Amino acid sequence: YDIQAWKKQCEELLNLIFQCEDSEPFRQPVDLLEYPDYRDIIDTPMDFATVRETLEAGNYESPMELCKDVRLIFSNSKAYTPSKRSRIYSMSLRLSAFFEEHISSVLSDYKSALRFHKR
Ligand SMILES: COc1cc(Br)ccc1CO
Repeated sequence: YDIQAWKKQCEELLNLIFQCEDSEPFRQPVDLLEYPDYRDIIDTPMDFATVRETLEAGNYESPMELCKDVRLIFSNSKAYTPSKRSRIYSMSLRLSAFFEEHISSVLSDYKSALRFHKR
């Protein structure tokens, strides 16, 4: 029932994500010189370095907020892809499956800890 445990669990999951080859297109903001129309489609850019920095700055109050930003990385890739068969989008789908598989217990434990705190 540790209300704070999610933070280190998210730091470790982000470390695993950065070790994965599939995260390379998502480690830093999308390069606007390479993709000049990016901001015509994507309203809110997001990347894993921004997520990690927000977490380390103490600017996430819960793992749900972190999860919303990571999911935004994936929805931006889906929205920007010209094809569902594109390389970068395909990498995003595998990374999303890995992220969802690992964030589930982090969210469950945090929500359970909060419920115990308010019992
Ligand atoms: C299952 O192995 C994966 C896959 C992805 Br994508 C991201 C990280 C890991 C962990 O090394």
